[PDB]
Amino acid sequence: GVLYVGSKTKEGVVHGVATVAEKTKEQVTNVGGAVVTGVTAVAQKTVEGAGSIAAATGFVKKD
Amino acid sequence: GVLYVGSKTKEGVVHGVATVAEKTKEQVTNVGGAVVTGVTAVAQKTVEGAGSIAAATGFVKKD
Amino acid sequence: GVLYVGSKTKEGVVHGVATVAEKTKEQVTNVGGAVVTGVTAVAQKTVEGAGSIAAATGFVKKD
Amino acid sequence: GVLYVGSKTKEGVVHGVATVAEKTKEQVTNVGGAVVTGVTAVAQKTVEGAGSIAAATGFVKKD
Amino acid sequence: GVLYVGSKTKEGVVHGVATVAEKTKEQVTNVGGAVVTGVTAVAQKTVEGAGSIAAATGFVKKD
Amino acid sequence: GVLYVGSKTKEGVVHGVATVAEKTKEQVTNVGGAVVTGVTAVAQKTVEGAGSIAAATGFVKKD
Repeated sequence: GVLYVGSKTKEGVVHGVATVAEKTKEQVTNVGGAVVTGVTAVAQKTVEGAGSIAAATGFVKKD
Repeated sequence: GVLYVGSKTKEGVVHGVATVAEKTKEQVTNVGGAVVTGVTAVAQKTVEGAGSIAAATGFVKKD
Repeated sequence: GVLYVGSKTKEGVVHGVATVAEKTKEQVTNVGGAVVTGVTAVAQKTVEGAGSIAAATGFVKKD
Repeated sequence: GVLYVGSKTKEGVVHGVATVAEKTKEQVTNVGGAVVTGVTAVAQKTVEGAGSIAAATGFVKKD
Repeated sequence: GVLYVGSKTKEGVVHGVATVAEKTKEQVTNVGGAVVTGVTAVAQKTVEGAGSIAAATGFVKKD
Repeated sequence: GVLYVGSKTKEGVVHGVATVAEKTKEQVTNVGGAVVTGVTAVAQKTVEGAGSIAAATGFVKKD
């Protein structure tokens, strides 16, 4: 196929993943996997075949 | 196929994933997998074949 | 096929996923999978074949 | 006295004196004197005392 | 006295004196005197005393 | 007195005196005197006393 992306912008401002926590006890923050951010953000064919992208968090605290 | 994206913008502002928590006990934040953010954001064929993208959170606390 | 997206905007402002929690005990926040955000946001063929995108949260707390 | 002018505008467009003539024989154009133009235009005490502002045109053609 | 001018604008466009003539024989164009143009245009006390501002055009053509 | 001019602009465009003539025989263009142009244009006390500002054009053509 053919993928054409043409962006003609002026004064662009982009925020991606933003997390804020305050006055807690246990803080776990897992970010990633295929995070793509930007004024022109293009993601194509992130997973092909039997691959995997697992941004997982196994919180247990098995008291 | 043919995918054409043409964006002609001025003064664009984009926020993606924003999380806010306050005065808790246990905080778990899992973000990702295929997060795409931007003034021109294009995602094509994120998963092909038997692949997988599992942004999972296995909170247990099995007391 | 042919997918044509033409956007001619001025002063665009986009918020994606925004979560707010306050004065709780256990906070779990799972975001992602195929989150796409932006002034021009295009997602095509997110899953093809036997693939899967499972943004799941297995809260248990089996006391 | 006290003269307070507060203007809070967005995307203002101002045209002042515009003259158009076509297919004539004799063209005389006199503009001025106290012409004031702009998004915020303030004129105060243009003439004080025995002064004068005479934007005059003495066309004669005394054949 | 006190003259306060406060202008808070965005994307201002100002044209002042614009003259257009076409297919004539004699063209006379006199502009000036106290022409003031701009996004924020302020004129104060243009003439004080016995002064004068005469943007005059003495077309004669006394054949 | 006190003259305060405060201008807070973004993307300002200002044209002053613009003259256009085409297909004539005699062209006379006199511009000036107190022409003031700009995004923030301030003119104060242009004439004081017995002074004068005469942007005049004495076209005669006394055949």
